[PDB]
Amino acid sequence: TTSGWVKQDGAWYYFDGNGNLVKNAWQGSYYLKADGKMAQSEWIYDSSYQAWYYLKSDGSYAKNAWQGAYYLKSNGKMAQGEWVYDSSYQAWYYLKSDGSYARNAWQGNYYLKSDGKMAKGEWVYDATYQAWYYLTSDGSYAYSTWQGNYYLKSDGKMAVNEWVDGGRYYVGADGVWKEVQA
Ligand SMILES: C[N+](C)(C)CCO
Ligand SMILES: C[N+](C)(C)CCO
Ligand SMILES: C[N+](C)(C)CCO
Ligand SMILES: C[N+](C)(C)CCO
Ligand SMILES: C[N+](C)(C)CCO
Ligand SMILES: C[N+](C)(C)CCO
Ligand SMILES: C[N+](C)(C)CCO
Ligand SMILES: C[N+](C)(C)CCO
Repeated sequence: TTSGWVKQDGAWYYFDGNGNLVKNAWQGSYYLKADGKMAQSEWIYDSSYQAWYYLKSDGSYAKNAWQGAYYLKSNGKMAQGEWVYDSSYQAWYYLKSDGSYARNAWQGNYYLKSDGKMAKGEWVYDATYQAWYYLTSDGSYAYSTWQGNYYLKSDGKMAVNEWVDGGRYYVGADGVWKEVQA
């Protein structure tokens, strides 16, 4: 009898302790498919974990990693319809329900930049609205409030050439409240 990992007819198989092929199951970091062949460079849906996994070229599952537009979490599970923090890039991302990362787009009160990174404590220009927005320290857009000498209106858009904040302050066309006091 045989136990452990065995390569046969071009594929890797895993023999369990009773010398039998493991099929439709994990063995360590590796997944054995319906015919017993080790998954490699491919996506697998595990019905028991209710999640997609990506097996890399060496057979081991991807974790804390991108595969194309898709993110595998620390437990290997593909992210779906959720926020994740990638500690290696020090960046938040939003993975849509289809799995692919959001980019150049709002998600709730948050904005994902062109490479998917959530904006945070920074100004962004929304090409579709043709207006500046300010994302606060937690990512959520500022509204009905000042950021420095600029005012974000109730929909978050930067004010220009108008009276703002209870009609008390005038911002010029450049958006700046020009401070001239006695
Ligand atoms: C990564 N998924 C398998 C979930 C989609 C592939 O297009
Ligand atoms: C390590 N295994 C033998 C499981 C596969 C080699 O890629
Ligand atoms: C753009 N990301 C790096 C965030 C994923 C692409 O693989
Ligand atoms: C093997 N799983 C990927 C299912 C869990 C991580 O240990
Ligand atoms: C609000 N602006 C983007 C115009 C300037 C601040 O960076
Ligand atoms: C709440 N988000 C996850 C969207 C950003 C972290 O503050
Ligand atoms: C002085 N600012 C106008 C910038 C803030 C007023 O609250
Ligand atoms: C989320 N936006 C800033 C795009 C609109 C909120 O009113």
